[PDB]
Amino acid sequence: KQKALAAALGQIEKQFGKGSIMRLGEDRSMDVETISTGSLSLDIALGAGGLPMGRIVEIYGPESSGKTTLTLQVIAAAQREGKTCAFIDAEHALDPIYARKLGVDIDNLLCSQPDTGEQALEICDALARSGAVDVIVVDSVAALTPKAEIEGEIGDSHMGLAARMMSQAMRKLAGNLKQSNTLLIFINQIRMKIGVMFGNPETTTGGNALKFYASVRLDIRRIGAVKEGENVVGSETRVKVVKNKIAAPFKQAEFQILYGEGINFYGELVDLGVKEKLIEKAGAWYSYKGEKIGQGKANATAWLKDNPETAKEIEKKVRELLLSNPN
Ligand SMILES: [Mg+2]
Repeated sequence: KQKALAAALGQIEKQFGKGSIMRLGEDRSMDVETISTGSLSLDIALGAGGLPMGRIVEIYGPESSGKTTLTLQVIAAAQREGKTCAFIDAEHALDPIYARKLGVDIDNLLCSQPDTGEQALEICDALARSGAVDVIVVDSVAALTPKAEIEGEIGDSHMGLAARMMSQAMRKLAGNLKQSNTLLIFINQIRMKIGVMFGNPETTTGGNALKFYASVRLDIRRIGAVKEGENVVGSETRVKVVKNKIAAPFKQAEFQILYGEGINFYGELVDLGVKEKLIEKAGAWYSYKGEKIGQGKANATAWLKDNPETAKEIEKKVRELLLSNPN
């Protein structure tokens, strides 16, 4: 029933919204402004090219999973486009040196270290309503301690309280964020071993409000080392888009996060370029449009870095080629 399907689906989307259902292989994505994640493969996995403005995103992972790099890259990206970013901190772990290396303009990064998780939430909401901040990164859900636990009343349970606190703010936050067309990223981790666990064993802190309100949920984890010699220079990273309401979910990205430098964007370009046959890897040389760009992924990368113009041309056809847009 191909036609009946379409009507059915259309019917369903009419009733529940666009993308309330879709074929995972479909080249559909919401027409949302987006900010790059810094990863080309992730921007692609996201389908729409980046994280969606006005939506709530959740990026969870272990410590040193790369979630920090990602969020920093996002801010960095956002700021490059002239967007105002706010960092709602409860983690107190911001590394401005590293952030600067990733291109975050720390000086202009709005920052806040709230007195309670509720206050943090209310500040996010406030910012949301203002429509003056474009990106809000909340670090992190697990660190957002409910005022009551802070006061020792901790009782009710921690899980209970946190979930309640999150559930109380989500709906409004989501709505205001949408109006101001403000992106709010919640950094989370998989909840503490009680439970046992259980359930899901991979359940993150905070309850279900975020789980269900998020337009995008990224499962990021370090899957290995990047070694230039016997010396480790970075983490081999895997980001799974476990939830995607702006394009089909479940696609994943793999890329390297190099210590001090950040995501290895050009490494990706090379790989995606090769995969999409834009880049030739045969013979003794990698080439683009028939010209030599380098010997081995390593040089190819470097080259792309020293030829941003060509690198941009490739990123562009890769996006045309891989982003989930109607074509
Ligand atoms: Mg060749």
